[PDB]
This record gives sequence, C-alpha cells and structure tokens, in this order.
Amino acid sequence: GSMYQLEKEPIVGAETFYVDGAANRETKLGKAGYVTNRGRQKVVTLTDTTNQKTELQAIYLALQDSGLEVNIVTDSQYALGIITQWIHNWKKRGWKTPVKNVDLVNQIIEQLIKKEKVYLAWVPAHKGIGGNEQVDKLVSAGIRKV
Ligand SMILES: CC(C)(C)N(Cc1ccccc1)C(=O)COC(=O)c1cc(Br)c([N+](=O)[O-])o1
Ligand SMILES: [Mn+2]
Ligand SMILES: [Mn+2]
Ligand SMILES: [Zn+2]
Ligand SMILES: [Zn+2]
Repeated sequence: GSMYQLEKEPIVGAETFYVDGAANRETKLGKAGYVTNRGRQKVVTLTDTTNQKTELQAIYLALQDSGLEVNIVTDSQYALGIITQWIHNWKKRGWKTPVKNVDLVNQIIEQLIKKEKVYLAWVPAHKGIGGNEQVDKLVSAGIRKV
C-alpha cells in the first residue's frame, strides 16, 4: 500500500509460518501459535481473549520469531483484512482506525515495518496433514472440539 508493500506471491526460500489461534467464548481461554516448515513450533495459552485476538496474536508471534523475510499462512480473513487495510490506508484521508483489537494490531504493524519482506495469505481452514491442519490441532487442544 503505502507504509509497506506485502508480497504478491510467497517469498521463495524463506521460512513459512502456519499460524493459528483458537478461543472459547464461555471462558475467554485461548491458544495462539505456529508451526513452520523448518520444524519450529510454539503454542502460548492466553486468558481474557477472543478468537480474533488469538488469530492476531499468532501472527504477532510469527513476526516476533522470524527472520527478515517471512511467509505467513493464516486462515483468519479478519486478521488478513485488518492488517492489509491498516497498511493500505495509513496517513491517508478516509481512515478511521478500528474500534476493536487496536492495540494488538498496532503491535503487529510495528513488528511488520521492521521486516524486509512479508508474504501474508489466507487459506480456509481445512482437513488434512499440512501446516494449517497441524497448528489448528495444537491451538484447539483443550479449547474447542475438532
Ligand atoms: C478446517 C477444519 C475443516 C480442519 N477445521 C475445523 C473447523 C472448521 C471451522 C471452524 C472450526 C473448526 C479446522 O481447521 C478448525 O477450525 C479452524 O481452524 C478455524 C475455523 C475458523 Br472460522 C477459523 N478461523 O476463522 O481462523 O479457523
Ligand atoms: Mn484459525
Ligand atoms: Mn485453524
Ligand atoms: Zn482473566
Ligand atoms: Zn532479505
């Protein structure tokens, strides 16, 4: 957009973080984390959270733990949309910042502009044995039935 350009296609060669978050509304308990194609993984447990917050928190962890070039695969359309819109509309007319999750998205943006290249893509969550499926099992354990 303006303060940054996300990549149009995955960065060839760069580590890929399959991120996910899961939360339970009745208890506000959740988990967020990632598995990568270089054999990394991390799961953090969270309190006082929401599904959308956990999806964003997982992106934050991926940005925190990655190098200067990073591929991130999320299944959260919200997470991808609010981050991309923030990048496309900064210091530009017509922009009111969101009324929810604003502090967490600001933390993500501050991590993002530190990077050299970021590819961020949405996949519908799906069944199988791939990356999105693995991190989903990890963050859903004890949080939601699969
Ligand atoms: C995809 C499949 C088919 C293996 N499931 C089962 C499942 C699908 C949809 C909702 C709950 C569980 C998962 O992977 C786990 O669900 C997620 O990951 C998930 C759902 C949604 Br909605 C989001 N999201 O907006 O981040 O993530
Ligand atoms: Mn998810
Ligand atoms: Mn998932
Ligand atoms: Zn609490
Ligand atoms: Zn580089």
